[PDB]
Amino acid sequence: FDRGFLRPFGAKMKFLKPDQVQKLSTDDLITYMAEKDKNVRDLAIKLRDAKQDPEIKQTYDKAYEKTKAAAEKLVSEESLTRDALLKLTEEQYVEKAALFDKDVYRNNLKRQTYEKLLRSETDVLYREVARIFIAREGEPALTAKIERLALTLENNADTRSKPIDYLAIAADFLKNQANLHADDPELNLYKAEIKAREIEANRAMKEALKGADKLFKRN
Amino acid sequence: EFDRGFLRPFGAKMKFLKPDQVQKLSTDDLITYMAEKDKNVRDLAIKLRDAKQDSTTPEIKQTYDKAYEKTKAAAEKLVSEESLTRDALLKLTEEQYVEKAALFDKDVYRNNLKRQTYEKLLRSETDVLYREVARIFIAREGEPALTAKIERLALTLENNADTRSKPIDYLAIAADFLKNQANLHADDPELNLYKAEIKAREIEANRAMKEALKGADKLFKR
Repeated sequence: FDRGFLRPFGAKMKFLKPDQVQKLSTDDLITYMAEKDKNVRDLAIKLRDAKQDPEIKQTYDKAYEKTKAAAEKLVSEESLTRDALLKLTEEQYVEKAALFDKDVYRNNLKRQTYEKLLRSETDVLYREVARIFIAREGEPALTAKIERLALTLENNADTRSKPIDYLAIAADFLKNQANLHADDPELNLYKAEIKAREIEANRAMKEALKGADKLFKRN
Repeated sequence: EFDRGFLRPFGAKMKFLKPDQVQKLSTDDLITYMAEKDKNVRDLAIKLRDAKQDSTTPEIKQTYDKAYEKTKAAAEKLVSEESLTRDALLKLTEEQYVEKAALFDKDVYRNNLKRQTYEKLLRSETDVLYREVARIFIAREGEPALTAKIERLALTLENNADTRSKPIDYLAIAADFLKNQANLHADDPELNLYKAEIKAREIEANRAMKEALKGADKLFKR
């Protein structure tokens, strides 16, 4: 099997400070960013698949330039200035620092993992409660509660905050129902499990930001 | 308003009684008592409520009485003096014993629920994390390399099948792959984080199961 710039499975990652990465060859840079950034990994795959393949001789060079530009953009001196760094969101700042620091990468990964699991768990758990709600109160009663809650979340939403998704609605329904029925161990265990991943993801995000500001010193 | 035939409203506080007290309940009170604890009696009470709605026509009533008897028998079977003897209870598996005790003890019910919840989430989590690792494995080593590793692991687990007790599941193989890969590549924080998360739920579910068994033994005195 041929992996064009992708390292083997479970290979220990190599971390360098932004200035050191800027000194790498384009082939050493692509390998570097491919193991840390999913977009550069995806682009390196499309480059590998088209590497082996006249009119296609140029589609390979078009693919190589797309990977080279994407990899260079993540270390571009323009994006590493304190002004350009201050322009970034907390998530963007952490995701950038994760490219150059072992501990930032690990904590950003922990955050992303816990957020993935929170979405997954929220779904599974909402659907469990949905079955019980439908059995005890009927489908029209549930659809009405969700419609109402979705509308309150929409009306009380800040133009600045993230849009309302299934995760926000389901997670709120689960928390609200738990709070309205304190004597339900099932509902309350579900709320506990949601709050658990939430705490985990936030703790990881703050520790990722701590390391980010230690690396960049955005002030 | 909506009609719930013997099912209690959503979020209603559960009532727990010792077997002897439950044996003294009326059939209507017994059905309500069991439907909030046992899924089979709940399902049967639903089918029984659907049959009552059709009658409210004399040949349809026949299927309603057949449904009422099925529920009555299922509810009574869970409290039969025959199933509550020390010998009949010792014939049950640890899971069956705990599931029976969960009908009469608040704390057993809660710990059995915790176990069932953690097991539900472990399945869900195993799929999410496997799929993440599967993507990375395919990207770095190819699909034939992954299919081969899974076939090999499934075969080793089949070779040592007697151990598992629960069947060789598509999600049991995934969980093993995730743990084995993290162990083979100790310097992979991603693989090792996914191993940690799976082991966590396993510990959670087992801790709940042992505490549920502790209570079950306290109630039934095995």
